[PDB]
Amino acid sequence: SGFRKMAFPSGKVEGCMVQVTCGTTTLNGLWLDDVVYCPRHVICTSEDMLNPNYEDLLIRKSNHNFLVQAGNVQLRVIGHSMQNCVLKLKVDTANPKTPKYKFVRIQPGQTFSVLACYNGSPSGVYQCAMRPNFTIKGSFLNGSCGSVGFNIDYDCVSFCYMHHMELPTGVHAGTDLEGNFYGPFVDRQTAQAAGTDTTITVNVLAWLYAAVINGDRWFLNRFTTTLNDFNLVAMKYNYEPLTQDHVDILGPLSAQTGIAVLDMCASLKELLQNGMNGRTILGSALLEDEFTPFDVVRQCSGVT
Amino acid sequence: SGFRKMAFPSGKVEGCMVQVTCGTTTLNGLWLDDVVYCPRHVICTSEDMLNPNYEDLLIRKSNHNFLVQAGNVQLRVIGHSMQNCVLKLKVDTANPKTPKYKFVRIQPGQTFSVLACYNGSPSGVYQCAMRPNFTIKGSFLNGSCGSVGFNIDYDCVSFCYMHHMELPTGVHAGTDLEGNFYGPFVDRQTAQAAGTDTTITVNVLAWLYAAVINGDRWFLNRFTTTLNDFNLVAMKYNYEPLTQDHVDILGPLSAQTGIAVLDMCASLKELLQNGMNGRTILGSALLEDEFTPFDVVRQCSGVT
Ligand SMILES: N#Cc1ccccc1C[C@@H](N)C(=O)N[C@H](Cc1ccc(Cl)cc1Cl)C(=O)N[C@H](CC(=O)NCCc1ccccc1)Cc1ccc(F)cc1
Ligand SMILES: N#Cc1ccccc1C[C@@H](N)C(=O)N[C@H](Cc1ccc(Cl)cc1Cl)C(=O)N[C@H](CC(=O)NCCc1ccccc1)Cc1ccc(F)cc1
Ligand SMILES: [Cl-]
Ligand SMILES: [Cl-]
Repeated sequence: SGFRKMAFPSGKVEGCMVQVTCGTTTLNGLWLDDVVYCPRHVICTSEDMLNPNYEDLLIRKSNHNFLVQAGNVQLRVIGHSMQNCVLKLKVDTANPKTPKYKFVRIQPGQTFSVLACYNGSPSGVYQCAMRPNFTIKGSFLNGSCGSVGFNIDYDCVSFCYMHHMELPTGVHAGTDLEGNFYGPFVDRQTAQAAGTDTTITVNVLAWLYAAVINGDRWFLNRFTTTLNDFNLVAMKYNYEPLTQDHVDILGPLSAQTGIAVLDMCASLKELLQNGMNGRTILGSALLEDEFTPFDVVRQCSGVT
Repeated sequence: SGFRKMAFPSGKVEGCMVQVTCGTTTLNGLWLDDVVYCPRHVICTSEDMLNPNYEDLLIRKSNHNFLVQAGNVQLRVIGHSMQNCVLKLKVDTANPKTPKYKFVRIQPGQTFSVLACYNGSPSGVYQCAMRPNFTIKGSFLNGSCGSVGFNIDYDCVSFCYMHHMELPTGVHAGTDLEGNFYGPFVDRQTAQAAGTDTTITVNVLAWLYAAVINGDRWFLNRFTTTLNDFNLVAMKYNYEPLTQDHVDILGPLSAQTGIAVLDMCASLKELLQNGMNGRTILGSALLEDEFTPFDVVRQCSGVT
């Protein structure tokens, strides 16, 4: 029993982290087979960053303008290209530690593990969700750019996030591994604002089911509600509307606990209206929304 | 910026996890050089577990009674011994992935990363603290026994915990890697109760400093307090007494933020007396006590 913020084991990704240097700029890259993937703003000086023309800046670069280091071993760059906001550096050596992997672009509300890295060296791992406003509430310092987010499924690493920048509010923005930003953001050093965020309703409900699976029942009630009535309340408290697809995704948890989804929605409605009144759920004093239904199934026992 | 429950990268420990089988009993072992470390109750049947005499049970075993599997490769056991509550199995093959490592027995209040494993296969990593009552609030299912907890310092893995059992309350008990339990517990299947737990005061204070470093100041006040006056309040709210050694450990954080330790104690006193009144700190609605001063320094910027 018990319930924790749980990341995937990071070893398969640690073996892919390298350091990329262009001029005085250094950040992290991801070394898969004979290609290194990193944020394209590695080619920018501090002055370039305010308003870069990346096509202009890249045409002025050659292969020998890029330094790639794996451990204390330099990899020779033999080719380079730009794909959206990621720079690809072809190197002369295929990574012998390359895992089975895929590149995946995720939806808001999905979670992933982040391997925070500095100068090509992994320093820690944590769990994140993609917020509905396409930021993540990461933990990142200077030098973290190029750190990646991933899920693991039967020894296949699905990479879904590469870190590019911290916004004025301190949240974080980045791209899929093909260089497309999540959200409306662009890779230049200007003050960009995320849209107003919302709470991930299907995840809160998943986490309430985790609590029941762990024997925590104090918040349940005998009431139920309709989808339309619940969504009125979701709107009032800045929760994402609950869709029928999300009701269906919660099927297995509902069946393991015998609590219909719309029953749990009535408990959540009551929690939103009355607060917790000093009690906790799974050791938390607020409603947690960064566990997906998948996360709950993965971590909890298959029997309540 | 940002602040997350952050574990160490787990790769160096993943390469040491194996599966140990004795009879119908299977759990996880740790393979370092040519020795596999695992809970000694792997030699127990379900009936043996209620009241085992381990010396009696082990003398009835030979080397070929133990099956060790690393991946799909069986390791041949060539010797076995008991050290307190850990079984040591000598194998014919030294682990080529053995990291630089140490065995360390930690104090309550210290944190570590846990690599949760099933059948020798790593499934997730999370952060834990050793509670003052010598349990950990882990996330563990059947088959997790033999999972280890660790810290990493400059590529040296310090192993500090091996998982042995879940108590009736759902918290977890285990040993150092020399097989000595943390706390008063013993490895037999009886209902054992932990002592009443307390909040880790020095860690709460560390986490308040993390919040200030991240620009979160709403809880500060102009007051200060004495060590003796603070400890009166700590007693009232079931907090560990603050020692002068803990005041000293908080030195660097106090100096980076310009807030004297005893000043922060006055803020904590006010937080305990008045609650949060609906506000959050580092995204939490309760006072978090599973970040050490070291954890905060490691994760936060060196400049406020
Ligand atoms: N992670 C990360 C990271 C963090 C710090 C330094 C460096 C890095 C990595 C580094 N790589 C990077 O992200 N640097 C961007 C600048 C940048 C580079 C490159 C690109 Cl392409 C785009 C950008 Cl925006 C960066 O400094 N942002 C700051 C960070 C900041 O002051 N937070 C305060 C939050 C806060 C705290 C308390 C209270 C309220 C708020 C915010 C900002 C300011 C002006 C601006 F115009 C745009 C953004
Ligand atoms: N992790 C782990 C784990 C978890 C489940 C199954 C298996 C394992 C690993 C496995 N290895 C292991 O720990 N099994 C011990 C039994 C055991 C084996 C070997 C030794 Cl040496 C010692 C022990 Cl005690 C185990 O089943 N404990 C149960 C677990 C339980 O019912 N929690 C409910 C909490 C709860 C939930 C909701 C509300 C309130 C409370 C509690 C218990 C019951 C009777 C008793 F007498 C002693 C302990
Ligand atoms: Cl798709
Ligand atoms: Cl010591």
